[PDB]
Amino acid sequence: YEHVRRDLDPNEVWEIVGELGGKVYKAKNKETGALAAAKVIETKEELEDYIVEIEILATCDHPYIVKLLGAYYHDGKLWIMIEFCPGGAVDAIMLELDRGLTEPQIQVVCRQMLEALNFLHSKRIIHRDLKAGNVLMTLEGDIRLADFGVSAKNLKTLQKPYWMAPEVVMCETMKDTPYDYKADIWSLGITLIEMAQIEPPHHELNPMRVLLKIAKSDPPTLLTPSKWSVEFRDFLKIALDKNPETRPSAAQLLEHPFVSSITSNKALRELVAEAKAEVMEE
Ligand SMILES: Cc1nc(Nc2ncc(C(=O)Nc3c(C)cccc3Cl)s2)cc(N2CCN(CCO)CC2)n1
Ligand SMILES: [Ca+2]
Repeated sequence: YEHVRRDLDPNEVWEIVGELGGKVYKAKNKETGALAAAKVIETKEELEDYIVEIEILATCDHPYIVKLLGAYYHDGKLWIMIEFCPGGAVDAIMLELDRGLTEPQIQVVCRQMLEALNFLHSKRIIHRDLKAGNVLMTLEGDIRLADFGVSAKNLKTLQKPYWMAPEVVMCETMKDTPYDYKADIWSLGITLIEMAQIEPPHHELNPMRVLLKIAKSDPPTLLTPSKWSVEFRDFLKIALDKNPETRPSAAQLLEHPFVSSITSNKALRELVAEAKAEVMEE
């Protein structure tokens, strides 16, 4: 049975039961009871973007990656059903609690993010859009990497020399292994800083000026380094290496002392508990 289901009717198994919010609908599974975040997109030429996105998710069965629960194309509308992550995105949590994550909370996220990235890169899949907004939480206090839109669009492009300039050679070399997957390692680093300080580095600047600033400036560091362990700072130092040639893998970073001793998700379970209690304040 293929990954996009033509034969079955989505309404048979799934029923919409609210909104989250182009749109994002909450959907109940009538057989199992399981909850899902649903997307019912009407398009019918470039829905192959979504099909490749679905085939990425289906291949990436991992604890720390969002689960594909089902994909159906049924008279004009494409249904993508993804496991419901009741904690929401980490950036939303920071907004609700009006603060950044603590270090033990960041250590868990980092550790679990590295396990997911080590897995994705094993499959020659690159996320290419890591940020706190794409790290979703469960109530047990585990992450789920979400939103493989950018990953899929990039993959579709790749799916479908004596005179070449050096800059062009470098940008076709950065498109293949073992350089392409290093982009996620840099983005992890920035995501960690975002979790420490709520906003990412260069947030004062507008997006056009930001690209130059990332190109021209030295790697970002933590604003108030006294608040953080030398292990966190050292982790950032090596992860935010501007040269992708010397920038370490996820596999290598899993052995760094900032994450190697992490054995419990407790700090994150607490975070999600605090955030959910905060939502109840009214
Ligand atoms: C926006 C949102 N999503 C939540 N969970 C998700 N699980 C999985 C998601 C996902 O895979 N989405 C997705 C899809 C489906 C397609 C393409 C691309 C993407 Cl990114 S989204 C929870 C949530 N909550 C409401 C608000 N808070 C409670 C009261 O305040 C917290 C809970 N809100
Ligand atoms: Ca924001």
